[PDB]
Amino acid sequence: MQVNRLPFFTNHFFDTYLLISEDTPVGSSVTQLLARDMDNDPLVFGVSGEEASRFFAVEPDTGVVWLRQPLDRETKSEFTVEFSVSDHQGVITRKVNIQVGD
Ligand SMILES: [Ca+2]
Repeated sequence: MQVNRLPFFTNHFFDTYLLISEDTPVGSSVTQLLARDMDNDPLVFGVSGEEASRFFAVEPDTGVVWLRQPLDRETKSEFTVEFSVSDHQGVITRKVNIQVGD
């Protein structure tokens, strides 16, 4: 039988929230996704969801996440975004609460 463990995220924000200032410029990195694969398998990171993907771009290899559009606490003060990590055998997708700060 095949021998594989799926990756898991290690960012603490997955258990709290990710704070991003509403004055964060478009193009800014807002975090870097971190994960461990116990087999040391190469990992790819992603974002899923139509809205999430319009607002946030993920570097598949490094896990850096950039803001694609302006934030505005007035229009939307919070997002629930799903981030993913895969070893090509399986994928973990986790929700994170993104708080837009004033
Ligand atoms: Ca693995």
